[PDB]
Amino acid sequence: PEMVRGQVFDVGPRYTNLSYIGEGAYGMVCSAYDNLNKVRVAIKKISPFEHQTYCQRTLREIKILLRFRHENIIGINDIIRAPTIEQMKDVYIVQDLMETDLYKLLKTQHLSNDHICYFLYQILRGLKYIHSANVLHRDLKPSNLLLNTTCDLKICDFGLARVADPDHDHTGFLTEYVATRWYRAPEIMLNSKGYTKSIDIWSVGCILAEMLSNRPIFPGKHYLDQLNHILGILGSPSQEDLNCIINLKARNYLLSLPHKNKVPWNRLFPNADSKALDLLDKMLTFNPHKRIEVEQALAHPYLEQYYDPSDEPIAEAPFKLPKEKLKELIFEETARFQ
Ligand SMILES: COCCN1CCc2c(cc(-c3ccnc(Nc4ccnn4C)n3)n2C)C1=O
Repeated sequence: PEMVRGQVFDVGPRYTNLSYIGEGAYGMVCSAYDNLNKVRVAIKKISPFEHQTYCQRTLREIKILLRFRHENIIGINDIIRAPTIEQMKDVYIVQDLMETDLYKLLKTQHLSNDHICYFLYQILRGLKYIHSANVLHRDLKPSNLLLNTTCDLKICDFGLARVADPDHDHTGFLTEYVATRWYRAPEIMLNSKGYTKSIDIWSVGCILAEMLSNRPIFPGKHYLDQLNHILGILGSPSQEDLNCIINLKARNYLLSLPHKNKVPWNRLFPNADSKALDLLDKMLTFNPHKRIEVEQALAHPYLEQYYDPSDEPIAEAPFKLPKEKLKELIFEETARFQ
């Protein structure tokens, strides 16, 4: 039982010679050699069983990735677990190993426009597939985008993913959210549960902006501060934008704010490709109903060199409890790999 950073990984004997990669709230990721396929891989140790929420997230993630098969989406090579429900304390997800992630990359490397264009294309390509499956990733960020030496990109971390539920998206002002603050759409703070595809598009716009400058565009220090940052660049929402906000506390808060002017994209990104700024504007639209859709984004002039509808596949089969019972469902989903 090899140990990484005081954490025991029961992945032997197929997987030997382990190296640490990253640490999650209820899971850890390492690299390891695969003696059966003769290559290093990534292994995710998930220990969710002590909490129901963590158990919910694990089941959904496993279910989705086991259904999904796409070049721009991390798949599951294998799942390791104890032979019995009683002896199962942790679940191990084996995945292809990627050299790095976008978060790591942006910290020290300036991206060329060619790189920005290709990365963005691959994100949207993957996202087209996800959304075609009626699924929402709900946690897109640079750290969840893996890269390799040839600039191939794969979306990872489907823990907060859900089936789209447009008709059950409304909620009140300042309703608590789980996904990464800096990438939350303005509507989350005002009237949305984040059950619509537009939520993912906002996140992609934020990533694009971050690719352009190597700095997060809306770095909120707390819940409402996030909305402030967004308004600080987008400016005051139009009357039209406001008519879609019918819950009064959210509507009256916006109306209470002093008029703010829109900061021009070209002032924020003086070196940016103009077509890139045009698409950025469309992704970062305050009104989620006016926000560009994934397929629309792919057909945008900025991505003309890579756009090919025939080569941007969609899902063949879209998606239509106490902690203990969830453990049982996790057990069953993983039985195939025993
Ligand atoms: C417990 O966390 C759950 C959420 N979560 C975030 C951390 C993570 C996941 C998958 C990988 C992974 C997968 C494949 N290759 C890589 N490579 C890689 C990336 C950076 N550096 N490196 C070497 N990372 N990482 C690093 C993942 O699903």
